[PDB]
Amino acid sequence: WRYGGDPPWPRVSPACAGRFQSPVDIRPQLAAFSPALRPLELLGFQLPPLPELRLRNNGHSVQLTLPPGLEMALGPGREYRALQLHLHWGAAGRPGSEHTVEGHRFPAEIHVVHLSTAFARVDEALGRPGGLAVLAAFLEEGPEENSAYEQLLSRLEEIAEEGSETQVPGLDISALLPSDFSRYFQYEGSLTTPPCAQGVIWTVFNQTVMLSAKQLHTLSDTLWGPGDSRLQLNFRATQPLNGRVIEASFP
Amino acid sequence: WRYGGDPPWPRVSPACAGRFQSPVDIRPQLAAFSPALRPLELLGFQLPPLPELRLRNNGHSVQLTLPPGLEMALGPGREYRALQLHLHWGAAGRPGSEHTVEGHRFPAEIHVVHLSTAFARVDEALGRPGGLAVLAAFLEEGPEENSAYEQLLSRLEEIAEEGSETQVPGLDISALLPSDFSRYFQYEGSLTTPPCAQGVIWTVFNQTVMLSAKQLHTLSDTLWGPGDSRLQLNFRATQPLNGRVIEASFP
Ligand SMILES: NS(=O)(=O)c1cc(C(=O)NCCCO)c(Sc2ccccc2)cc1Cl
Ligand SMILES: NS(=O)(=O)c1cc(C(=O)NCCCO)c(Sc2ccccc2)cc1Cl
Ligand SMILES: [Zn+2]
Ligand SMILES: [Zn+2]
Repeated sequence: WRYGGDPPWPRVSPACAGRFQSPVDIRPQLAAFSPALRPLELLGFQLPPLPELRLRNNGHSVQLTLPPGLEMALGPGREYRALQLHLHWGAAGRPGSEHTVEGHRFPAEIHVVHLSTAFARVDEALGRPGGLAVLAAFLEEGPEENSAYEQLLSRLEEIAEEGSETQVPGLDISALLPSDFSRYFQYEGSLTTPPCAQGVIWTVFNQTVMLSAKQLHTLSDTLWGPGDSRLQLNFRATQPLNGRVIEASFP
Repeated sequence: WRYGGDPPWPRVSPACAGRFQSPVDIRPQLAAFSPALRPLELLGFQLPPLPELRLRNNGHSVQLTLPPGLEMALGPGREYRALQLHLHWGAAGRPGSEHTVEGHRFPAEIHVVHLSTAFARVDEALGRPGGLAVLAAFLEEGPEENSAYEQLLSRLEEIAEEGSETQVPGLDISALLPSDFSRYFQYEGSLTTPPCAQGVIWTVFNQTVMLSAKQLHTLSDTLWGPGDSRLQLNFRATQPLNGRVIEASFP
């Protein structure tokens, strides 16, 4: 499979034709306020520098694989282990977030993928309700170089080639996310890539993370994808809510 | 295992000492209203008179086995199939509901147990989030004979004996449940019996169903269990919420 052409994803995986797909356009006017939605809890995200992590250009994204012991809770009894994070982005003067807010697409988006602690493996959790949980944050232009992002973006040159990987020191993974863990939208959707299995709990932060213009250009301009194509515009079109209600942790 | 004797539930299953157990005390004033909680959808519950259904005194409760094709949804893409229903009850001058409301114990309680259609087997669903869902309704004393409950209360004589079972005509399972499918409480907890597996979605109707004082005396006074004992007060003690917030489908 690939972005911007064949094969049609439903041919790869029927779930890509499901009624309840991700990503979605967030219209906060139609969001349901749910005061049961408490601030997210992250444990073990502050890593020591050794052992190193693997950062990989997989031709669809840049993925950092996370070590065991990163625990995330969406709430009491809603417990997850972090697997990996990856990015979705655009191209020179084109935004590439997956989620939109009232039709606004942001420059880029981070996804931190988690596995429910009731499941040993992702293949066992695919299509099960709440089996997988993704923390999603928009990346926007700010005036300062983001030093946590710089540790990954400074290494993209080494992994320019599709299927390339490199080792990076452990860092504070939580410094790649917004500091406000209180304000977020939450809905049930799918993987945004094949096999597009449903049952995924999506948390999209209200607060955005700030990268420099130069950092956003490094992300969109450095990596190569399938064939001789630049790895750019690696986002799925917005999918209808089809009667799902996005909840918000704030009125 | 048995009610209020030995062995020690945590020795039978140590999951009975878990942090997110059922039943709980419902405090409606502290429930979080979410407009995402839509009316319960129960299709195929109006069963024909044939085939008959198994009703069994298992020493813990009276259990009615349910046929295939009883479909239930808690929300978009969150579908279930009904497996069985059973009851919890008290004794002479003593209520026996499992759930309480503001510390009040109701005379009795009906549970309709369901399996997520994302799991082929109950043993895969046990201990997985949303694997099992129970619909729960309080039984209260009203002045009239309840027609729906008569079909079961009038067959308890034939199964007074621990481990006894009879066959009963098909009945409208949906007629056992309260009036308003839009008004309920919901939280995530456990089996209230060993093995006390967590990940159960509990849906507790706001409205009660009414039985005659006769009907209630019958339920609590006709069955025998643990050896030479009357089957009575077959409810579990109140479990702490441990930070869980009960949701409400109405403001
Ligand atoms: N965008 S997402 O909904 O958060 C998402 C993306 C990926 C994923 O890594 N896709 C490939 C490109 C990114 O590295 C995976 S897991 C995986 C699935 C198929 C193939 C390989 C891995 C899980 C999720 Cl929930
Ligand atoms: N009270 S309850 O949490 O609703 C409950 C009770 C029982 C149970 O039948 N034992 C108690 C008395 C029965 O007549 C089961 S049985 C079962 C079904 C599928 C999987 C595992 C167990 C499941 C549940 Cl959710
Ligand atoms: Zn993604
Ligand atoms: Zn029960």
